[PDB]
Amino acid sequence: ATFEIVNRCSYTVWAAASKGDAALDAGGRQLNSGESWTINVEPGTNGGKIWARTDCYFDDSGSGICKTGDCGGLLRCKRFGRPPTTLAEFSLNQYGKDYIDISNIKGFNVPMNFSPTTRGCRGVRCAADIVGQCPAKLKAPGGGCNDACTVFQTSEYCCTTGKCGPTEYSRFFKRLCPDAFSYVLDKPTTVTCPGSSNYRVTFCPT
Repeated sequence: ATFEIVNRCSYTVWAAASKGDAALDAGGRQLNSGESWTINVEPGTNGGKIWARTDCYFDDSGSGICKTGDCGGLLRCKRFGRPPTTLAEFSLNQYGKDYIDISNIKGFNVPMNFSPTTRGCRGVRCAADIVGQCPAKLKAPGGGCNDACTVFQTSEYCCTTGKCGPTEYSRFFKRLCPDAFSYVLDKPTTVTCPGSSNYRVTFCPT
């Protein structure tokens, strides 16, 4: 499957793509404002994610740091990124269908649209100004809007037991972005697409 990753933000981002235990394609790349990077993701990939990273520095060997979404200091991510990270999430070729969503469970850094480029389903978007409107207690001094699990490490925010409900913090993310997951047990906003669809992830779509 192809994923065209497009940076419509006015600032550079470093895109990242991983399934948690391995890179997808090269795993990461710099995207200046307006640049597009097309990756290939193996069919059957389960639990893949794409995200933006901001305010990064890398040496010539591809080692460094980002202020949001850093994946072990690598340019080419092999693992998931450090919150806050708006997440484009997907599982491909799962019994004949693909499944896509956007999640704020690991916080929010950059607005994104995640849409198919092929027929048969709709896209999802979280493009509101979550960082600007972020509750004081969730603001990440390094940049972005943290989720409450990250900040407070409770059973209720992290849904550790599997019994949790919505919270005043999850409801903030849900208000700003109804079509993204706001906590682990949120009413799903997953879209079913045809198996082997292709996609575009756009940072700062609006």
